[PDB]
Amino acid sequence: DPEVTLLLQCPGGGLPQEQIQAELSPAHDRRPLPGGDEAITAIWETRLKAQPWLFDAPKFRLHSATLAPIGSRGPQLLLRLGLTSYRDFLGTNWSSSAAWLRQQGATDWGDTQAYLADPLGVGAALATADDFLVFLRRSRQVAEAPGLVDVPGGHPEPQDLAGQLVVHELFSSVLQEICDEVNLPLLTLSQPLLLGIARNETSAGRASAEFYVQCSLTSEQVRKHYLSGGPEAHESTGIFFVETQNVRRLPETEMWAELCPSAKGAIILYNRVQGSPTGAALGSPALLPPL
Ligand SMILES: Cc1ccc(CNc2cccc(C(=O)O)c2)s1
Repeated sequence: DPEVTLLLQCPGGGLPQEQIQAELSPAHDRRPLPGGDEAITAIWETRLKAQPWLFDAPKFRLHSATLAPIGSRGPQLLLRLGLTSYRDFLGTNWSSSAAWLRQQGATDWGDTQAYLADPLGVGAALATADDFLVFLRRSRQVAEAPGLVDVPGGHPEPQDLAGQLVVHELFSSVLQEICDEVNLPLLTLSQPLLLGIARNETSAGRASAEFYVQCSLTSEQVRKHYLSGGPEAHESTGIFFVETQNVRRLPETEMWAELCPSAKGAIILYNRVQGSPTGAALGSPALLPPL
């Protein structure tokens, strides 16, 4: 799958909030463009003169992540984070010259991302009480991946000693996105586990943190909540469910061609980190069928 690469796969079935450290530093920001940040300002001004109701918003930037030696005690992951914006995204990753900026970054900084906003996304593998994952159909009128299948998530907005607060807002924001889009009560959801980080090679390498969340409702009760909001309660245009049994081979189905890259990352990491049984009991051939 050329349109998604794994930057990180978490150990132990995924990491809770308490085993993650963040470092939020202006050293983790995008570098100023070789010819000045004027190019981003020009693209923004042009866009507002066609859509004057658009507004900017701050975003987190992923610079890098380091995993501890496996089986160790203490914090297991460090996230190195800066700040970016929707405006900087439109002028870099979403720019037609995005591939030229990646080449210039390799040359100048030995880093394909050095000149890119790279806003951090979040997505969820959301499992029901009756063992399904939750999918959403994207509107055909949106800018990115129109009409494709997605999972719940989005792009959290800011606001280890400021670090711990940053880690809490990331985990809080995946739950809030599930409540806003799927119309579920907060109290039907587990604390999320981080499965890993996935890069969207169709959006110049920007990264999404991918999480596992369990709901205490069945698929049928999840569907009821989603629909009972009506058309204005959600950006998506439909909800559907796949048994966890059948998620194992999803990359061999006709659905795979309709999944947006960030939802591909969520399913690949769910299959590696929550599936793939390591032990003699869940490993047995009747429970884990060959081929
Ligand atoms: C900071 C974000 C990363 C990706 C986002 C999704 N929305 C989007 C994508 C591509 C163009 C546009 C537009 O408004 O042109 C919107 S939001």
